[PDB]
Amino acid sequence: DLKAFSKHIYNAYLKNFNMTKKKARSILTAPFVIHDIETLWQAEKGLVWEISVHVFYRCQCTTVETVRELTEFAKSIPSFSSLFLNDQVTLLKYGVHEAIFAMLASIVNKDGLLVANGSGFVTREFLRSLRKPFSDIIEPKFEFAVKFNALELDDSDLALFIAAIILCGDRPGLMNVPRVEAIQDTILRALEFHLQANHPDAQQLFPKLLQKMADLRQLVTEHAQMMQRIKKTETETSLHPLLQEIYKDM
Amino acid sequence: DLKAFSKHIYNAYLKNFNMTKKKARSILTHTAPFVIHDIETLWQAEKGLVWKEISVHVFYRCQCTTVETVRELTEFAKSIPSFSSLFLNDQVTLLKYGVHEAIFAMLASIVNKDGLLVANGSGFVTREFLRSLRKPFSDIIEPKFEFAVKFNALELDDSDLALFIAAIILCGDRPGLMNVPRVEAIQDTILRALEFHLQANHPDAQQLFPKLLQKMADLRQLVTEHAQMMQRIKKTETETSLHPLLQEIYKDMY
Ligand SMILES: CCCCCC/C=C\CCCCCCCCCC(=O)O
Ligand SMILES: CCCCCC/C=C\CCCCCCCCCC(=O)O
Ligand SMILES: CCCCCCCO[C@@H]1O[C@H](CO)[C@@H](O)[C@H](O)[C@H]1O
Ligand SMILES: CCCCCCCO[C@@H]1O[C@H](CO)[C@@H](O)[C@H](O)[C@H]1O
Repeated sequence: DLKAFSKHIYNAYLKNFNMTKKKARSILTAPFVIHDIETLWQAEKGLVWEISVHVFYRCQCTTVETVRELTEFAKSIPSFSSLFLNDQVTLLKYGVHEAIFAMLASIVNKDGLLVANGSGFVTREFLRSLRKPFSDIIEPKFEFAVKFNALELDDSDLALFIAAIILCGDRPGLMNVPRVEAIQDTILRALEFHLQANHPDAQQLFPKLLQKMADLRQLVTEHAQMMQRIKKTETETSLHPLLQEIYKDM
Repeated sequence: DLKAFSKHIYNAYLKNFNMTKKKARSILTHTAPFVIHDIETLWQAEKGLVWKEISVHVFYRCQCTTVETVRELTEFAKSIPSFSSLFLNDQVTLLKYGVHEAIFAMLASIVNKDGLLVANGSGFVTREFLRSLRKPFSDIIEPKFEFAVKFNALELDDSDLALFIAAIILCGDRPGLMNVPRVEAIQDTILRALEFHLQANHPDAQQLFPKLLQKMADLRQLVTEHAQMMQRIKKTETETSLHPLLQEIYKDMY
């Protein structure tokens, strides 16, 4: 039952992610605006929670929390938990940033992004104003997001999309390729069915989404090269140890 | 409470491992195990007596047994306090580098100078037969015997072995470990318990605890050497398959 499968994935998503596209979108039409050093200082003063590195550290804190939620979410995808633990780890290593950057779009518009559970809005112009390595780490994610948003997915669509992202059978070093592939196919048949039901007039949505998954893999490939490089060129700036593990040999 | 902690680890071990040293030792001296000592008796054993080229076939039975023990060790680990709260990548590193040390320590439980119990005590495979297989294979098996017979002279029981194996898995110095200080903290808790347990359980055995600490370094070297031999069978013996989980375990090991 593809409808039942769809609904359980969706409820797994609602359970594990507090900020949904529904909540984000309703807010995006009250949050404290962060657009310079001063407003950031204020935001950190209780209102919401060098400049470029500090923003980078805030970014790391948010993505590592999203990795945690994705790890708990994956446990609810049928058959994920029955994979050997080393296969679960490989799947998370390689999929968690593709999922993060897909879900980023839910909290973005052309002008900036919601932070701290909707309490703040950080403007894209401020992020463009940061020093060179950091500024162009962030901008490509905005570019992907505004385009992604034009597909007009909802949270029920996104739940299946992220599930399908995590269960990629072609991740480097996967042990049981055929089992992962089989579970992914189940999610995708569900996703195709759900898009028919949810988006009846949206011709071509499902191949569009499959192409978005390849786009995300290249977004993340390019992201990793940039993070890998900051690790060398930017001697003073720290990387969270879990992120260090994720980018290690990626 | 070092005594409560010990009991909980003991029970996690009873739960996850069917063959205990207790059960093994009473078998090694209900009906006797079928003796496997040549091609013919192995064939009979697999004809439902015990299970339901000779050197490679034995090697494949070895793989099947150790991968089953890996599975039991992974479940066992979940019950060691604080193991499950480690990030999943750290749990995987701990099992990767610890499962075979734990395996070869528990091997001693089912071994005597003459051979080893197989299939839940249904079978006894002689050491002479295993010495008789082709060079690479005979050479992987024999050092485990040498380790086990020495290990058995310490006269540990299942309650001792449970904390020992826990301590093995929570080794803070495994290559590529993320949260080193936290793994070290959990191990120290296990070792304190173990030290307490040996003094209660083996009051006369002074120096047992340092002896055990040295056995863990002995096992690390046993396994380093095992991995080197397994990695080489992969290259030279191209016709003989390696279970995909063991291939993952030995991948980039040393
Ligand atoms: C103050 C900034 C608000 C944080 C917004 C969300 C944070 C990160 C979203 C992804 C941005 C891409 C580059 C930054 C991510 C670096 C850390 C990582 O690689 O996980
Ligand atoms: C037919 C013979 C059955 C023997 C089964 C006993 C199980 C283990 C004792 C031998 C362990 C050492 C052999 C090398 C292990 C190969 C697979 C592995 O490395 O996990
Ligand atoms: C689940 C039982 C424990 C299995 C232990 C096997 C661990 O293998 C390791 O898995 C990692 C991905 O998870 C890879 O990054 C390493 O290259 C690989 O060697
Ligand atoms: C906690 C879920 C997310 C974890 C992502 C971290 C995965 O890192 C990988 O973990 C393996 C050990 O498990 C190592 O072999 C690899 O070298 C490392 O790159």
